[PDB]
Amino acid sequence: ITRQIVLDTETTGMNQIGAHYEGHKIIEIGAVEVVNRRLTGNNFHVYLKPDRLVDPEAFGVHGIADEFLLDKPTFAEVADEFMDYIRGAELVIHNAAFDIGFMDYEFSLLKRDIPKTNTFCKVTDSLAVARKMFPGKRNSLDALCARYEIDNSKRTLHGALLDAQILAEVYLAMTG
Ligand SMILES: [Mn+2]
Ligand SMILES: [Mn+2]
Repeated sequence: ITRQIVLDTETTGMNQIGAHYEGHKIIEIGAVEVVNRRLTGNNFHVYLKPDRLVDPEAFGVHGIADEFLLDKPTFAEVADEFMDYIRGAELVIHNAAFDIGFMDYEFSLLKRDIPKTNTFCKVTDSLAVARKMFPGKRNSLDALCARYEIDNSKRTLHGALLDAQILAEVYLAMTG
């Protein structure tokens, strides 16, 4: 009856000062649907053309090459379906402010008066939840994988769908 969408993004990078997303772009969105504590398998996964370069640090994390993104859709091209997918759900995101910041930024660039994500989705920060559950402990997604015996062996490089799927498993266990 209620949908949870476990979501992750990869980006061109991030700013350590000021708005973390300014001047950066989402290059991958990965989102997995959970209904009644079961993955439905109906997911959303896109790579996006950023029309700027990936910062070396970000490339160190996700390995998504500039060349790979050249033929991909723009955020504008996926935004409608993305909104249709997430609307009304509880979004579960590890360090939610990061991705939500990027999402609202990208939505805002569309100049379509799209309201903030948290006005049409519930936003749950699984990192805050993990910190509450495991105060004083490591709470990276990888740390949580070890804690909950979730396979992250394929996660040498981070990817948005990969990370969202891993987080969904972790979060189900956290709330189970
Ligand atoms: Mn992430
Ligand atoms: Mn990721």
